[PDB]
Amino acid sequence: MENFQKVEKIGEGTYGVVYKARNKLTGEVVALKKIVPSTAIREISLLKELNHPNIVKLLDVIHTENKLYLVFEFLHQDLKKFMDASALTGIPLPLIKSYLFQLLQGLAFCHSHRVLHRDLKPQNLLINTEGAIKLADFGLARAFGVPVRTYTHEVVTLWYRAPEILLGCKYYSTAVDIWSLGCIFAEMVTRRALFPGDSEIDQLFRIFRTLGTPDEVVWPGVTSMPDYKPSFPKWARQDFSKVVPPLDEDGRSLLSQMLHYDPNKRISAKAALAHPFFQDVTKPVPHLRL
Ligand SMILES: Cc1nc(C)c(-c2ccnc(N)n2)s1
Repeated sequence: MENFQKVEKIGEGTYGVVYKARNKLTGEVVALKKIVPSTAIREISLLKELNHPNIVKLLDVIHTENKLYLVFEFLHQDLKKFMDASALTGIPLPLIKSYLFQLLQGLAFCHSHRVLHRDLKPQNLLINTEGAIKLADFGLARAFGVPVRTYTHEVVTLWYRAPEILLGCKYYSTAVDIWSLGCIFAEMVTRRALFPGDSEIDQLFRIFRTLGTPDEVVWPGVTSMPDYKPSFPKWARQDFSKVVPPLDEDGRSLLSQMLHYDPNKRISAKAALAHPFFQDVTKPVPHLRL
């Protein structure tokens, strides 16, 4: 750690404090994360080679005095702050589309290597002044787990969590990331979180009140899942035209496929990239500040 100089604290992550720092050897400005079991070291080391332009680069893994520090590429802004700053006006559709397209590319890459994120949320989608967006903290959930509360006791958000996770599936798939990204897409479009649950059951029932309570017709096997209750109320599904106006029919088609209940039906990142919604995709320059 003597090789790094802290510049400022830039947030409280799930596992520890995050600092902006300067690498004295390279001159590099980095994001330095305080998080060790040998299984975690090996998993994290595997992530050093999972490189893609839409994945925040893991520069180094430092294990010392029984401690783990992760050194990442630094980006100046997250999508949560950008959405808050764009609240009055909305993020322009071409930029939403560009961001979604880029995030799907990052997912298609990671998923092709059988690596999942499992905790996508606006705070770990990072943006630059060039129009890029990147997925941060990719793979850390499998290395370290997703806790109920962070190291500072902050509640880990449920808003983007896939229904199979909430229903107690132990062996979930890359589809969990598509669900999260669909929730984020909807949030960019409407300027409000899609399913802002404040407990597991509130999260589940919010999903059910929009998408309908799932049953064996739409999701074979759902009624046997560990946390499924036959006493769940039966809500009717809403039309997406109500849920995400003014999104056009290509966008609503894509979103609906990202939010399919049955993970085996849910669209893949690769298939989503071929969707007609991306016919006219471009890479605009965002209106930022710093
Ligand atoms: C909390 C924070 N979560 C992330 C992902 C942060 C961050 C900020 C800047 N750069 C990087 N890589 N990560 S700060």
